[PDB]
Amino acid sequence: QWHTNLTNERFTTIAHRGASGYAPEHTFQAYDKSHNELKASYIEIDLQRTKDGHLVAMHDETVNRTTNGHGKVEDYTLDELKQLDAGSWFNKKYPKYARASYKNAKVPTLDEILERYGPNANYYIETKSPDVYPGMEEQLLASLKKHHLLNNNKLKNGHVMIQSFSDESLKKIHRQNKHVPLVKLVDKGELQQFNDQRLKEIRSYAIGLGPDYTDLTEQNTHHLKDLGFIVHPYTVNEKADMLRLNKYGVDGVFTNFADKYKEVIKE
Ligand SMILES: [Zn+2]
Repeated sequence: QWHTNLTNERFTTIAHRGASGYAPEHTFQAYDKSHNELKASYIEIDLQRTKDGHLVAMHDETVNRTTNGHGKVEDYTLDELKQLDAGSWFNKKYPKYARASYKNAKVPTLDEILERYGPNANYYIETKSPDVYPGMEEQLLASLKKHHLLNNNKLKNGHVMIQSFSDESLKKIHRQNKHVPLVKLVDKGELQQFNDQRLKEIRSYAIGLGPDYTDLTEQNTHHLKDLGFIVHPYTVNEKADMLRLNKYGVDGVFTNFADKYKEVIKE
């Protein structure tokens, strides 16, 4: 009596920020690698937004960690943000995985990503609390429509998952479009803070739950599955954790190493 993935996979492989173990996160280089090379199921995208309102792929609110710039994304126009090197940081930080072609990798827009990988790819897209980037949900749904991904064929086939820590962001999307699959993201320590009534009211808009993997036991995974959730823990990079959680009966993981999870599905 347990819901499975919409993709027709028993275990789905969410490429966390693209192939971010091997390539600079949230770049074409990284998304190319996990989509085309490693054959991961999802392209996972974190949304920020520029000064002039463009949705972009970046994990932090600031450009500091992953570029040769400093400051918040919203303090850059798109033109200015496109001058930044979003790849050389990765060569410094992980020299065994370094590549000369990663130098001067660019921050991609959401529009560019959806264009590049097209309507047949699957996307796992993250929104914020509604007070950090007001309008971002409406912008996101509009960009999805433009790229033929809100077509309800595409939706029931798991081509779009929208994830957030924010209830209010997800509830907003559920009102504007009840067909888009929604994934509630859970903090470290937070899953245990939540009773059945809370899990029921989450369940009224989210099919998906995305806890920190270290909060998952066999007992609680089974409980969440009995409540009708698809469970996709984050971020699982080690093969021993991958196997352990798959045996709990999760439906997939967010991972920096998509090859490793797909090997565990096999082995
Ligand atoms: Zn994320």
